[PDB]
Amino acid sequence: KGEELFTGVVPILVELDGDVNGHKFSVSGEGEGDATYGKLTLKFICTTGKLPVPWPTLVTTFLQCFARYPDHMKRHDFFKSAMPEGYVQERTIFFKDDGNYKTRAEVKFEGDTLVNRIELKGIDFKEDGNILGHKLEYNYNSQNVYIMADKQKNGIKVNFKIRHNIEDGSVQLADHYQQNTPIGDGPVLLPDNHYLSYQSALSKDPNEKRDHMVLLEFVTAAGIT
Repeated sequence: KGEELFTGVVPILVELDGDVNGHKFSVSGEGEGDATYGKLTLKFICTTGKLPVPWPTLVTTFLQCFARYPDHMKRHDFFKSAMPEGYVQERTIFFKDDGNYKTRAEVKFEGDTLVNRIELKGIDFKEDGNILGHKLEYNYNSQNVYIMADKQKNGIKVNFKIRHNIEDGSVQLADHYQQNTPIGDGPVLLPDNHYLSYQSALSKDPNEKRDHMVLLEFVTAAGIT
C-alpha cells in the first residue's frame, strides 16, 4: 500500500510559504522522483521576486519518500509506509551563530502527484550575517542523516546538521531537528536506526530569468546490520 506507489517515475509539486524576519516569500517547485534509484529532479522558483535567503538554506526543506531503500532494509522505509495518506514533517533548523527556521510540511499524494505543502518561519537573523546578507556559496556538501524511530509519536525522529560553505573559507552550521508523523489512521513502518546518505548538486537553468534553483539529489539508505 506504499512501496507500490513509488515503483516508477513520480510527479511532484511543492509549495512553500515563507517569512524570514518579517520577510514574506513564496516558492513553487515541480519535478520528478524515482525511489528505485534514490533520485530527485526538481526546479524551484521564487514566485514573489528575489528570494531573501540563500537557496542552499532551503535545500533540506525542499521528500524522503523518494529515498532508495536497499532490499534488505526495506522494512525500515517509514516514508513510503505512510502513503498514500502521508505525513507531517516538522523541523527546526538553527543557524549556528545566527537565526533559526521553523518548518511544517505536509507530504502526500494528490491523485498521482506527490505534493509537499510547507510553511516556514524565520526569526532572529542578523541582517549582515551569512544568511540575510547572502554569503553562502551556491553548492552543497554531501552527508548522512540518522534516522530513528519515535514510538510515542509513532513516527520518527531525525537529528543532523548541514555545513554550508562560505567564501570566507569557513562554513555555516545548520543544525536540524525533525519529527515526522503519520497523517493517517493506518499502519506504518517504524525503522531501526539507520541513515540516509545524501548527495546534492545545485544548478541553474540558463534560460530562466527568475530567481530559482535547479536541484538534483540522490538519496540512499544504509546503517542496517
